[PDB]
Amino acid sequence: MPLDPRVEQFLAQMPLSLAEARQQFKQGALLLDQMVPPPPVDTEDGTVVTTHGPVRIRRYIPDRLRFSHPLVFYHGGGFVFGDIDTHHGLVARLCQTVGATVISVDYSLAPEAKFPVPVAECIDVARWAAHEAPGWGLKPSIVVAGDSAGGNLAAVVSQRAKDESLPIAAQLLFYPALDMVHETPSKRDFARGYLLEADAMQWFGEQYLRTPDDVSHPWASPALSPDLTGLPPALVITAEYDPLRDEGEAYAEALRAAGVPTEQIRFDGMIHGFMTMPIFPQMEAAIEAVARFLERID
Ligand SMILES: COC(=O)c1ccccc1C(=O)OC
Repeated sequence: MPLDPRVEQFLAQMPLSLAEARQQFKQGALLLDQMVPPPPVDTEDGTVVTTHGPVRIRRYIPDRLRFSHPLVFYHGGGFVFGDIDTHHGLVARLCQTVGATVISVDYSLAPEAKFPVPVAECIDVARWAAHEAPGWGLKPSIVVAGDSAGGNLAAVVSQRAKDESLPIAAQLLFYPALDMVHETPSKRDFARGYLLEADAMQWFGEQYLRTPDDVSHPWASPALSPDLTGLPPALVITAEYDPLRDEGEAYAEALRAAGVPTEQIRFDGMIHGFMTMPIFPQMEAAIEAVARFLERID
């Protein structure tokens, strides 16, 4: 299907120390939010005590509460970039459109923290949210969610949830990274020129992983896990022109065949990252998909 016209324009108009690279990523996110301002939303900043230290969070409170579980959201950025501010545009809209309380998580970034530290942190935050939920008037079971590297974390938390005695009602994976071992067709076909590139992915792995062997660890590559039975209901959103497309869709098929209630949606014409790029109407369409999916959980 042709590249979406606005996407095509965005790519055509695209033109460092670690600190500078992080600031650049932050500046781009700011520019997009200036172009398409987020909805106003009540928020509260907090800090959760994890097994690897304090992790800042931001709780988003909907104008009108309509969903009975808290959402715990883990931002993307290759494990190296991003924060609660870079993903505010997405989270504010998830909050208000779903009518859900959302916990956005500022997990520890690489290379300063290495695999599997943020996985541990993300579990600890999920556990905290489950314990708080009754006092917010909610069910203790949580929904985990994330984009890209954040979708990785969400998928891994979900695979660990039973073992960690963590009640999870659903998982929302937005163009996740799931298999660091295998090349897929999309990974070859869209390797360069679609925002998320091959070289960047390599560099992200070099920052996050301890050694090259970690690629086969199931907490890095959750698509490798042989037993997906009994995992939480899954919404897997992919972009057509994304190197990570094929691994995301393959995992959705594997979940489905393992009896996990699964919705798999490819947004045609789109690229990696589109759900934090509000210049594209498909971002809000995908958020509507989330709301529709979550309507069916209870
Ligand atoms: C070396 O750290 C890890 O990879 C790890 C961490 C906790 C539990 C298990 C493991 C493991 O699989 O290898 C020891």
